[PDB]
Amino acid sequence: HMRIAQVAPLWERVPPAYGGVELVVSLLTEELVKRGHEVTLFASGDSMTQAKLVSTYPHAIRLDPNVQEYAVYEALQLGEVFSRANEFDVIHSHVGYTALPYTSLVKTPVVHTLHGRFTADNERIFSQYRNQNYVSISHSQRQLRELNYIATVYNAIAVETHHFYPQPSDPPYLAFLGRLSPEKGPHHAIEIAKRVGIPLRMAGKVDRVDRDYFKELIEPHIDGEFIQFIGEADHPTKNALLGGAIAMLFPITWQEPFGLVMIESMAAGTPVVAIAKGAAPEVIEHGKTGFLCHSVEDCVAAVAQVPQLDRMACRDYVWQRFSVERMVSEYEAVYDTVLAN
Amino acid sequence: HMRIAQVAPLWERVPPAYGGVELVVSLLTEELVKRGHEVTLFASGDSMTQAKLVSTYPHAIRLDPNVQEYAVYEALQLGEVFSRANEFDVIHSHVGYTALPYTSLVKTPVVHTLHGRFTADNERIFSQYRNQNYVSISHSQRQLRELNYIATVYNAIAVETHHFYPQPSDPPYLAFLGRLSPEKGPHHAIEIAKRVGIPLRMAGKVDRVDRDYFKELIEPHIDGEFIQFIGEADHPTKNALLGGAIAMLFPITWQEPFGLVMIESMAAGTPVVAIAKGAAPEVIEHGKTGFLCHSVEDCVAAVAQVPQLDRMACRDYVWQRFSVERMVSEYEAVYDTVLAN
Ligand SMILES: O=c1ccn([C@@H]2O[C@H](COP(=O)(O)OP(=O)(O)O)[C@@H](O)[C@H]2O)c(=O)[nH]1
Ligand SMILES: O=c1ccn([C@@H]2O[C@H](COP(=O)(O)OP(=O)(O)O)[C@@H](O)[C@H]2O)c(=O)[nH]1
Repeated sequence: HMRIAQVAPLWERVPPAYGGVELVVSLLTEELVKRGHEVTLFASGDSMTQAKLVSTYPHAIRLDPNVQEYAVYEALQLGEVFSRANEFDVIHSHVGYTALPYTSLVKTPVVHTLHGRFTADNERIFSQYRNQNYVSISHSQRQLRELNYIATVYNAIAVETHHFYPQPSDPPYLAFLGRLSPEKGPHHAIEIAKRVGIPLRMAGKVDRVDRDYFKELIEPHIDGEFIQFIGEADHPTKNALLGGAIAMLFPITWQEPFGLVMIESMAAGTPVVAIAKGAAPEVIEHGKTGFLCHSVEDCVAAVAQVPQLDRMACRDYVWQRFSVERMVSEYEAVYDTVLAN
Repeated sequence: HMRIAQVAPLWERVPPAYGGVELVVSLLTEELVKRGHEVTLFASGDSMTQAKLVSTYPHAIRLDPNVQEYAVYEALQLGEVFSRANEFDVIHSHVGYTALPYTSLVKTPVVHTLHGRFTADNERIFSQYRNQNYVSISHSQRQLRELNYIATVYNAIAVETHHFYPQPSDPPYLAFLGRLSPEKGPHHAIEIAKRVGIPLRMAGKVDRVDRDYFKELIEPHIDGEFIQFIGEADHPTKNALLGGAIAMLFPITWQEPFGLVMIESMAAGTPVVAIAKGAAPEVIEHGKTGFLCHSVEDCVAAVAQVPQLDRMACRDYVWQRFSVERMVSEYEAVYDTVLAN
């Protein structure tokens, strides 16, 4: 019954392979349409949606090599969004802090879903716009506390679009799936697999800022066989990568906002061995769907106990707690509260 | 008799050493205050101004190591400027395309000085906002054609604050002054000085991105005595550098928007050997204040015929075309035209 704008990042298509945010914007957008709202989606032109697509460039920016200046396109899109404020009852921003100053200039209310970590720089602008409507994606993300949080709304995935692997592959292997940043601890993953004796199949994006970290600290240990790299996985690849593993290693070293790869692994039937930072304690059910750990050697021990976990319970777990219909109903509750203020 | 906002980039102080845009904004601002206008400067908090300073962070960002997210402070500053839009008769913006969509959300008219080069990427946003008030800083910069160009206002310097050097230093040397980027061609400047056999005395800034370029193509040549660097120079230093040389080399491989170092050299008495790209043909009068060349070896030959040029005429020329009085009077004409529409 409402007019809703969905403002998606433009890096990835609303996504073929890497890209958490645009995946969540997609599932939210399509479900809001099925529920009878009038939705406009602001994303790349290749985006697939039953909503009205407003696009400022025909291709997602990252995997296009003819485009580089991201900020040009963020400004175009912010332009197309807020020059149309009166066409919507609620504006759902997923693009982060650049949307904050526009919001004080139109009268249509705006919901900001926090998709990244709070930093020493970005706390400065968030604190300045502390009264705008925020949704966190985990309780641990909220490191400000000073902001007007409307709710925590946990992320979700389309569980049914992940094949379920009742039993891991043979020959046995461990999976790493994520961007090759020090924040995701893939250096720790090679450690863990070498220590415990089970090969590792890694996968993920390597982008500039991290190219030094890769070339120096990952590249020399991939030598095929025990450490295989694969290199950035699309949906069917990563489903088979995770489902086939006995455990997905998640040795993060940073205040992880949510960690969608954890719920994607459990949906395939594969529990997660994670370092207990950021949102991992909220997502993993220690002893049931994986193990919360505080060191590499905690992780190595957890891998030795994973065979005793029920793989089918890991999938059930994501249906209960991280399903799409829950997330969209919680966002619909946020829109109601915002609109009634 | 006008309330005028000046919105400066935040990378440099409105500038101790490197910084072209922020120097020009400074000169425009201070003079607009003397002519009686009521000016607000939006710049870093260490900026020195007789206008009202509204700052979003106490120090310039490039040489601050506790700041790593320029967009945060940019988005903050655009917020401060346009939320106060009706405190001003006109907003003079120097921060590029990120102000274009804001301009559609306020009634107060905006003037954009274009300080950079058109790219395949930024033409997409300027084209979307072609009816806005643009000032180009050279004629060769105007590569779009479809835009509402109010005027060309060439940049200026405070000629009097530059010591004039009637004779170059003996033994001779050549000068380079600029950021150590491929666009500025300091690799060419080294080549030219080696073929010519006069020593090079360089100076400038290495932002990262140019870091591998400096290490591979510049660093190996500066080790010796014949090339000298003393990196990143303040005003007394750069003046003495330029004034001492027989000629400043300006071997650009870019569509240079303007090129302040050329008028800074000419003011000290030093003519310019320049590659005839971007704004170079408009700023240099070939055969009088320098030479326009098409190649490296062109510059080698032209260095030989530099002593025939009249050093006082180089300073006369900057007073005649690139003085501050000219530039501010021309900018007031632009405010007048914008308000009358
Ligand atoms: O090679 C890869 C690496 C990652 N992803 C996906 O991109 C998202 C990563 O988001 P996540 O929440 O795990 O962490 P983030 O990178 O956003 O901090 C997940 O859907 C991954 O399945 C992918 O498709 N291919
Ligand atoms: O070590 C340096 C290098 C450059 N500059 C100044 O930085 C400005 C650069 O402006 P220009 O148009 O020449 O180059 P760009 O703005 O395109 O970087 C000029 O005032 C230079 O005098 C400086 O003070 N010190």
